[PDB]
Amino acid sequence: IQTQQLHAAMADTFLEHMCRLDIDSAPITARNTGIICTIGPASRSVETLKEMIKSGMNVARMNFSHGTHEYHAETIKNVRTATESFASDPILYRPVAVALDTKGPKIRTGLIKGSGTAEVELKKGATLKITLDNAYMEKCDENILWLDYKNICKVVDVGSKVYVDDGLISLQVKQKGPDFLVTEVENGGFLGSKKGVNLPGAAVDLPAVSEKDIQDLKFGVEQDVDMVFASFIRKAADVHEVRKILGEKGKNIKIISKIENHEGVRRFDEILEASDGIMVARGDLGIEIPAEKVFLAQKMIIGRCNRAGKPVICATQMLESMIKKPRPTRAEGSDVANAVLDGADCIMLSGETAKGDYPLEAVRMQHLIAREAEAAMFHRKLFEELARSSSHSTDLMEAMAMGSVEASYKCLAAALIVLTESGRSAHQVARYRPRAPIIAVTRNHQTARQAHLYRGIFPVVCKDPVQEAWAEDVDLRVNLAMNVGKARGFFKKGDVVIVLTGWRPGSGFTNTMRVVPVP
Amino acid sequence: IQTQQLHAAMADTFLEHMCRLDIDSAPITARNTGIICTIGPASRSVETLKEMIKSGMNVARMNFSHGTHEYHAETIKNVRTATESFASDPILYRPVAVALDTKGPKIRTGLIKGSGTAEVELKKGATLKITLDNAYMEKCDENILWLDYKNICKVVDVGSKVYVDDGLISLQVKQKGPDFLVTEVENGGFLGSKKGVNLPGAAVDLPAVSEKDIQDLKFGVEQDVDMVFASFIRKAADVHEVRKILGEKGKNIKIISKIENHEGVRRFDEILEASDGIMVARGDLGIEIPAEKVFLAQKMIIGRCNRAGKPVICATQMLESMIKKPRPTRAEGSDVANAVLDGADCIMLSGETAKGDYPLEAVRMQHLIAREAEAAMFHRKLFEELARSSSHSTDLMEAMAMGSVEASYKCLAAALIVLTESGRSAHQVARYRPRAPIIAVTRNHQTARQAHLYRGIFPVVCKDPVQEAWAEDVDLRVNLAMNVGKARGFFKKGDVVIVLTGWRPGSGFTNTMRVVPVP
Amino acid sequence: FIQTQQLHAAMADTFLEHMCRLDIDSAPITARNTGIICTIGPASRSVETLKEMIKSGMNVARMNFSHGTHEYHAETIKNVRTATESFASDPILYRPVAVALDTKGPKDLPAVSEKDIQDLKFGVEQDVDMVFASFIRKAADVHEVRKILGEKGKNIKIISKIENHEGVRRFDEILEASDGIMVARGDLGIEIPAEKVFLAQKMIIGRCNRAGKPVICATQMLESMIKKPRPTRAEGSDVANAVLDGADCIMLSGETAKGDYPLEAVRMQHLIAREAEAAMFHRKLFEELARSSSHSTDLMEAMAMGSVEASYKCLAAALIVLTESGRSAHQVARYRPRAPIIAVTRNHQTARQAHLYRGIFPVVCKDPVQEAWAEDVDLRVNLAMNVGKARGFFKKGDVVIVLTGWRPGSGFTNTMRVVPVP
Amino acid sequence: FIQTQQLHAAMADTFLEHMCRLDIDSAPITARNTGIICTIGPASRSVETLKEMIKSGMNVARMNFSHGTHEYHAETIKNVRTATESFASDPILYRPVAVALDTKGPKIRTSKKGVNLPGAAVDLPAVSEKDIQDLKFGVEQDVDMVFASFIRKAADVHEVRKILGEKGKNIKIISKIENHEGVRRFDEILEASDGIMVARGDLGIEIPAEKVFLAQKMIIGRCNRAGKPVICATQMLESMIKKPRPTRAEGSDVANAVLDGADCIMLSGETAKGDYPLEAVRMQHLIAREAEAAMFHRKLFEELARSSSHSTDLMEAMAMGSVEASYKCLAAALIVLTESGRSAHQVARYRPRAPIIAVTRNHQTARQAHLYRGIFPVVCKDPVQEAWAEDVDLRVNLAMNVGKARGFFKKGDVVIVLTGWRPGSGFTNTMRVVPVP
Ligand SMILES: O=C([O-])C(=O)[O-]
Ligand SMILES: O=C([O-])C(=O)[O-]
Ligand SMILES: O=C([O-])C(=O)[O-]
Ligand SMILES: O=C([O-])C(=O)[O-]
Ligand SMILES: [Mg+2]
Ligand SMILES: [Mg+2]
Ligand SMILES: [Mg+2]
Ligand SMILES: [Mg+2]
Repeated sequence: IQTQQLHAAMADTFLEHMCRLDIDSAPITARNTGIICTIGPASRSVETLKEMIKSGMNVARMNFSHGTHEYHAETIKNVRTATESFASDPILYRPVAVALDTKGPKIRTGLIKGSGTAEVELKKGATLKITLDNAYMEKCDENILWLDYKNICKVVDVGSKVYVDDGLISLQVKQKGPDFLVTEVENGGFLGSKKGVNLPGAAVDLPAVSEKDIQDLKFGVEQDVDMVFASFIRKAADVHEVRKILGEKGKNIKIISKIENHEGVRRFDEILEASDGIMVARGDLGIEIPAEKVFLAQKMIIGRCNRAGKPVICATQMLESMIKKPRPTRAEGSDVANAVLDGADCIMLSGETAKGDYPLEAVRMQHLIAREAEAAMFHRKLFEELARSSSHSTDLMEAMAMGSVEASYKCLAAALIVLTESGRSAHQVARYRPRAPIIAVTRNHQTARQAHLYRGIFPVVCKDPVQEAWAEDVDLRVNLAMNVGKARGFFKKGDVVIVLTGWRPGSGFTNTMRVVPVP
Repeated sequence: IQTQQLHAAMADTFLEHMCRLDIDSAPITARNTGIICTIGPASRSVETLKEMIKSGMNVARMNFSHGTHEYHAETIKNVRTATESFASDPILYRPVAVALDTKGPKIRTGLIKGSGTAEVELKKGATLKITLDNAYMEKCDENILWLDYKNICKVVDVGSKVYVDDGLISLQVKQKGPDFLVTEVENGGFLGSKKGVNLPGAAVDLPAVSEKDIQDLKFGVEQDVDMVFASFIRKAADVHEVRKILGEKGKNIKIISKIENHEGVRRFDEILEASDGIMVARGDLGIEIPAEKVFLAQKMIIGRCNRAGKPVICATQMLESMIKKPRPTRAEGSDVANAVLDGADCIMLSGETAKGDYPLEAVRMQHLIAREAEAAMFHRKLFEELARSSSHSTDLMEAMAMGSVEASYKCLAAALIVLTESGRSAHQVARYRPRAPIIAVTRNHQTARQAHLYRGIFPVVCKDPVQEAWAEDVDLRVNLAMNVGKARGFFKKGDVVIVLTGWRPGSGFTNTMRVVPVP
Repeated sequence: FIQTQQLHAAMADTFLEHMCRLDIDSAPITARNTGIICTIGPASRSVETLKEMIKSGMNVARMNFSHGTHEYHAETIKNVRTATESFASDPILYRPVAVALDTKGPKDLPAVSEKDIQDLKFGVEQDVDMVFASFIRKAADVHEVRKILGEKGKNIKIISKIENHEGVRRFDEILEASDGIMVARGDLGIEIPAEKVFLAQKMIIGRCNRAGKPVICATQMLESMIKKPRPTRAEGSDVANAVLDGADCIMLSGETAKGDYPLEAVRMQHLIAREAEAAMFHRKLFEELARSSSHSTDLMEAMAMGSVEASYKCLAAALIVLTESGRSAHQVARYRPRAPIIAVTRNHQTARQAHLYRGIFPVVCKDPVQEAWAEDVDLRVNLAMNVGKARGFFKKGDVVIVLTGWRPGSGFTNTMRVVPVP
Repeated sequence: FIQTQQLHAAMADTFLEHMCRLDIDSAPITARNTGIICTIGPASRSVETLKEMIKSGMNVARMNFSHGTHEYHAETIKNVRTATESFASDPILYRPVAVALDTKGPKIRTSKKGVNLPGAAVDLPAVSEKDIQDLKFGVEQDVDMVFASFIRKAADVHEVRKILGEKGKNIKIISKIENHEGVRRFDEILEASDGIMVARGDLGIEIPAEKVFLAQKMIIGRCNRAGKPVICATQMLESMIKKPRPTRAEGSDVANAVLDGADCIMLSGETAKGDYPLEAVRMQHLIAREAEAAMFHRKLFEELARSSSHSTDLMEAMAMGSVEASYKCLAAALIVLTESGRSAHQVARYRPRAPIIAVTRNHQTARQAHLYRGIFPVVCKDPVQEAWAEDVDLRVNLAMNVGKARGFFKKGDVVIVLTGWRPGSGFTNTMRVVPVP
C-alpha cells in the first residue's frame, strides 16, 4: 500500500479519488497546515509553552479582548523565552510567530436593575424598548434595556433583528426613535448583565479601530508582533485604517482581517485585496448569519484566498470538546480534516489552548488530523484549478513556483528548498500547493516567523554570516536545509529535492530551479 | 441573486465552484438527506414524536444495546401512533421507517474486587495481566484484569494493542501466555467495572450474531421493522449470517452493515456487495482506528456506496454538544454539511435525540444544514463522475434514471415523480443525484418507509384501489404526487417536473419519462 | 473480441488516450449520420445516374446557379425528383432527397443582385427545400435573402455561405440570422490566406454546433476524384476531419457535377463519414455542448439531452423521433448521439430538410392520421421499427429510444421511452 | 486588442470553446515547430535549388531508394551537404540539415508499376538483399536516420538494427507503418524503434483508404505518448506536384496532421519531381505555424502528463516543470544545452508552444533533433572553456544570439534555460527564467 494517499492521488475523478482513500496509507512526517494557539491561563507559563512548541504550535495568539498590556507583555515574553530555549540548535530551532488579535467593535448591554447576579426573563411576543439613555445604564429590566452603541438607531430599520447575549435572545424592531427602539421579543430567554449584542444584516458604523484598538496596535508595534488579527472587518476601509494606525513603523506587520458578519462576507473581495490574510471567525460569524450557512462562507473564503495566494485561517470551536475532554468528538476530527481539505493555510485553537484542561492534546490532535488530510488532498486537480484561476497573471516567480511544484509532483520530491529574504518566493511556491514540505531558509527572522501563515512553509533561520562567494553562500543555506530536513525526518540521503535559489546576488526572486539528491 | 447555489452550479472547476458559494443564495424547501433519529427517554412520548416527524424525522432507530423488548415495543408503538396521527390526510402523511440497531458482539471486563462500584488506577508504564480464568471474573484489579472473550489469545500477537473503556485505556501485549496476556499500560486511567474492550487491527472471531442478537432480530421481525443496523460487521459472511437469521419472514427487511473497526474497512467491498446499505459508525470506528483517520474511511465509504447506488448513513456525534446545549458548535455544523457534501444519503442523531435536552433542536438543525449543503453540491461534476464510474453497466433503468436526471438538470425541474412498487426505479433515480426532490409514489407501504434510506426520495403512499384502466391508475398516482408537491411547497402550477412511469402494467420498471407542467 | 464502433476508444478518459485507442479493426455501424450533398451537373443529371447517386448515398441535390438557365436547372430538378420518386412505392425503403439552390451571388457589389432575385423567386416557384446564399458578409444580407424569399418561401431554409474575411469577422450576427452555414472553402481560400482556412472551418463548425444550426463543410473535399477513381490520402483525411470537427453535411462540387467518377466520390464520402462518426469522442462532446447551452432551460432541449444520455448509457441502436416541424429531431441531433435518429414525419418538406442535421434519417409516413392518438403514434413508431430493421440499423430485441408526444396537442416530443425492437 | 498565436483560444475551458475561439486574425509566431522532411529528386537535387529548399524551411532531406543507384544517391547527398555547409560560416544562422535513407523494402513490379495485394500473405523478406546493401551504404554515407519500409513486427526492426550494427548504432531507425500487420503489431514496433512514419501511400492501399486516418491518429497519439518521433507522410500537398497552390483538403490535411501531434510532415513527389518544390515547402511551413498556435496546449500537456504519470524520471520532471513555466510566463523560447539530445527530446515531448533552442556540440545530435517537434538545433563549434559556468554561459549566449537573429525573441523577452549544474550532471538539472540580453 502506497503512502501519502498516492493511489488516490492517481485517480481521474474526484469520486474515485474519494473512493481510494486508504486508512492504511501512512502520511508523511512533515505537517503543512500551520497551528495557531490562543495563549491564556492554561498555556502562558514558560514550561507549558515549551511543550506547546514541541507539540506543533507555530503561532501564539494573544486575544486583547481581555487582559492588560502588562499581562500580554508577560505572555509575549514567556512565548519568546520558550521559543529561544531551543535556539542553541539551529537545525532544530522552530520560529514561533506572535499574533495580536484586536478587541474591535463591540455592542454591550447595561446592568440589570437589582443587586448584581440579577436577571430578567424575556417572553416571546413581549415588548422591550431599547434605549440609549444613560439614565437607564444600570436599570435594565423586562421593559427597558440599555446598550452602549449610541448610533444604533441610524443603522437599523423597522423589522430588522437585534441579537442579545451571543444570539440567545432575538428582537425585531417594531418602532424606531431618535434615542430608542421599540422591539418585540422574537426568541426569549433569561437576560443577565452586560451581554453581547449583534445586528445581523446591518452596516455597523462603529469605528474600524477604537481608542482601545489604537492603544493595543501601538503596543503590538512596540512588542514587535509579527501580525495582527483585526476584528470585525466590514470593508476595505477598515483594513486601511488598521494599516494607518500601524503606520510606517509597523509597515511589515501582516494584517489578517477577521470575517465576522454579513457585510464582511458581502464585501469580502475588497477586504481580501486590502488584507495580507483572512481569518474565518466562525463563532461571531455564526451568530451574525444563520449557523447552517457558516460552512458556505468558510468554503467561499478559503477558495478565494487560495485563488489570491493569500493566507486564510479557519478558527473557533474546531476541537471545542477538548476544553473538558482529552479527545475530540468525531465531528471535531471531521471539522479539522475538512478545513485542511478546503485549503486553509492555518487552523486555530481558542479556548482549547487558552483555558481548557488539555491544551497539549488539542495541539497534538490538530497536528495528527492535519497530516492525514494533507495527504488526502487531490493535488493534481487542485494544482490544475489554481493554475486556471491565476492564468491572467504571467508573473515570473509564479512561473518558477508552478514549474517547481509540477516538478515536485512528477518525481515525488521529498521537499522543495527555497532561499528567500522577503519570503515572497516561498509564498508563491506554497500558493500552488505541493504535497512535499517547503523548507524556506531565510536570514530575516521576521520573514521566518510570518512564513507560518502559508501552507507548507517550514521556515529555518540561517544565522551564519554572508559568504563572500555568492555560490558558496547559496550552498551554505541549501545545506542548512538538507540538515534540517534529515534531522526532522522529512527526507534522507539519496532522496530527491527541488531547490529554488537566486542565480546572482542581485536576482530579485528564486529564478533558478534544480532537482538535487540529498547528500 | 440565484437561488439554490445555481451560480456555483455553473462553475467550470471545483475551486471556482467553492469560490461561488454564496450565503445569500436561498436553498429550496425540499430536503433530500434523510434524518435518522435514535429514540430514547427524551423522545419516545407520542406528542414529542409528532413534533419529531414535523421537524424532519424520517427513520426511528431503536438501539438494542439497552432496553427490554417491552420498552422498545412500546417505543415502536408510540412511533407508529404519532406517524398514523397524520394518515387521515394522504397528501400530508409522511411514511416513517423503523430501524433496529443490534447490540452486536462485545468484549467486556470483569467486576472490580469488592463492591463492584470501585475503580482501580492503571498507571502508564505499569504492568497488567489480562486473564481468562473465571476465578478473577469478579476479582479484577490493578494487577490482573479478566475479560469475557475466551479466544482473545488466538487473535492477538505480541505487540498488539488492547483498548479498554471506550479507548480510554491502552495496553500493549508484551508477552503471550496460554490463557493470559502480559501487557504494558501505554495510556492510563481509572478502570471501573464491566467496561468495553476493543482490539485494533484484530480479526475478532466472535459470532456475527450473538445470542442476544438472535432474539432481538426475531423480535424486530415480529415488530415489522423496515431495516436492521447490524453491528460490528467485519466480513461478508457476517452479513450473510444476519440475512439467514432474518429468514423468510424478514427477507424484505433491509440489512445496513455498520462499519465499526479496521477489518470492516479493509474488507469493505465484499461487505458492500452483500449488504443493502452501510452505516459509517464513527464512534466505535474512532475507538478502533486512530480518530484522525476516521474521515478517510468516511469519505471512502460514502464514495463507494454512492458508486454502487446503495444507501450510506453517516452516524455518531454529528451534533454531540446539543445533548446539553440548544445550538451546535461550528465544528458540528461543518460536520453535518460536509457529510451531506460527501454524498451520505442519511445523517443520524444518537444521544442528541435519545437522551439529550434539545432533541427537536437537533433534528431542526440537521434539516437546515442538509438543505444548505445539498444546494452547495457540485451536481454537474458529481453526475459526470457517477456516470463514468458506472459506465460498464448498460442497464435500462439506469439509462432512464440518467436521462431523467439530465433532463431535470437542463430544465431545472422542480421535482421528479417516479411511480414504483419495489422502489428500485426510484433508487436508480436517486443514485444519480438530482438536485430536485424525488417524489416516489408507491402502493407498497414498506417500500415507502424504506425509500427514506435513499437521498432525495420523498416517499408517498397511494392507498387508493387500482383503477381498471392502466392510464387512469397512472394519472391517479401522478396527481397524488403533484398534490403532495404543491402542499409541501416543492412546486406550484406552471413549474416543470420529470415524471417516470411504466408504459403498461407489465413493465418491470419506469420505462417512460415525461416533462410535464405542474397543473 | 474487438468492440465495434470505436467503443473501446469511447471509454477513454482523455482525448489523447481516445486517439491512442482508435482501432482500424473496430467495425463502424451500418447507419451513416453525416449528410452528403452533391452538386448536379453534366456528369450526374440523368435519371439513371441520379438513381444510382441516391442509392450510393446522396441526400441533398445542389443546383449551382453560377451558370445555367432556369430551363437547365428546372430539368435537373425534374430528373432529381423522378429518380427520387422511383423508390416511393416502398415506404420502408424510400429515401427523401432535398433540393438546394445555390445562388450565383456577387461575381462594392450588392448582397443580392437582380439575377439573384429572379433566381431566388424561381427557387420558390420550384419548391426548393433550401437556399445556399453566396458571399454572405453580414446579417443584413441574410435579411435581404429572407425578404426576397418572402412569405411563400418562409419555410425555405437559408444557409449562408461564409466566403471572405468580412463574413468570418461578422460570423456571429450572420449565424444568428441564418438557418445554417456552409464553409465555402473554395472562395474563402482565395479571399483569406489558404493556410488559415482550417482555423475558419473549425471555428465555424464549432459555433454552429454550439447553436444547433446545420453547418456544411464544402469544396475540394475529394478534388482529385474528378479525374481519378480513388482519393488522395489528404482528401480522405479532410473528409474524416471535417466529420470530426462536427460538420452536419459534407459536400461534393465538381466531383459529382462534372467529374468522371461521381458515384465513386459519393461512395467514398459515405465510407469515410461512417468511420469518422464512430471515431468521435461522444462523451466529451456531449458534456461540452451541454456546458455551452446551460443558460438555456428549453423543455425540448431537456428531452433531447436526456434521450441522448439514455442512448449512450444503454447503447441504443437508434432514437426514434416523431416530428412535424422537425424541431424535436433537430434538438436531438444537436446533442450528437452516436446512434442514428429515425425521424418519422408526415411533412415531406420537413423530411427533406432534415438532411441538414447530423444523424437524422428522415422517413415519410404516408398513412392517414388515425383516429386514436395512441394508435397513430404506434403507427409512426412501427414505421420506424420497420425502416431500421430493413436498413440494417437494428434487429428484433435491440433497444431504441423512442420520442413521442404524450397527447394530441403536445407541442414537442415530451415523452421518452426505452423500447425493445419488435 | 487581439492576442497573437491563438492565445484567446488557448484560455478555453473545453475543446469545443477552444475551436469556437480559433481566430484567423490572430497572428502566429515566427518560429515553426513542425519539422519539414523533403524527398530529393531530379526537381530538387541541384546545389542551388537545395540552398533555396533550406531557406524555405527544409529540415531533413530524404533519399528514396525505391529507385536510383548508390552513385546517384551519393551525388544527391553530396549536393545536400554542399548546399548545407554554404551557410556554415555564420554559426548564428547555420541550419543543421539531416540526411535520411528510405529503404526500398518489399516491392512487386510488372509499364512496371507497383503491385499491392491487400490481405495477402506476401512472402517477401523483411530486409531484402538490396535493403542490406542500401543500409550499409547509409552507414558509409554517415546518414542520420533510416526510414525502414514495410515493418511488420519488432523482429523486422531488430534486423535493421543488427544490419546497421555497431558502426551505425547511433543512426535513428524510423519504422514505416504501411500495412495491416504493422498497425496490428504497432506497440512492439514502437518499443523497438526510435520513431515512426505513417506511410499513408502504401497504408491507404493495404488497408481501406477510409481507415487511414484512424491509423494516423492512433499512431501519432501513441508516439506522443512514448516521446518518440512520428512523421506524417505522403500526398499531403499532392496537387502541388502540378499546381502552384494546394487544394483545401491539402491545407486541411497538413493542419490536422500538426494538430494530431506529428513531429514532422513530409513531401515526396511534391519536392522530388514536381514543378513547385519550393512552393510546397513554403506552404507546409506556413500551415504548420498556423496549426501549431491552434493546438490546445493546456489540455495536451495535462493529458501527456497523465499518461506518463507512472514515470518519476528526473529529466521528465525538469522538462514538465520547464514547459509549465514556459506556459505561465509566455516565454519566447526554451534554451536546452544537450549533447546526446535526450534533455531537449524530453522537453519536446511535453509540447511547449515556444520554440526549443537546443545548443549542442554533437553535430549528429543537432541533425537528428529535427525529428522532435519544436527543437531548433544549433551547433556550437566554439572550444570547451575551462570553467564550467563560462562554457554554459557561452552556449546559452549562442542561443540568445540565434533567437535574436531568427526573430524568435528580442531583448527584454523571457526564456526558460535548461542547463547542467556541474559538468558531470547527466541531464539538465538546472532551470532558469532568464531575460534576453
Ligand atoms: O471573533 C472570533 O474570533 C470568532 O467569532 O471566531
Ligand atoms: O454504533 C454506532 O453508531 C457508532 O459506534 O458510531
Ligand atoms: O461557393 C463555394 O462552394 C465555395 O466557394 O467553396
Ligand atoms: O513509403 C511511403 O512513404 C508511403 O508508402 O507513403
Ligand atoms: Mg469577534
Ligand atoms: Mg458501535
Ligand atoms: Mg463560392
Ligand atoms: Mg511505402
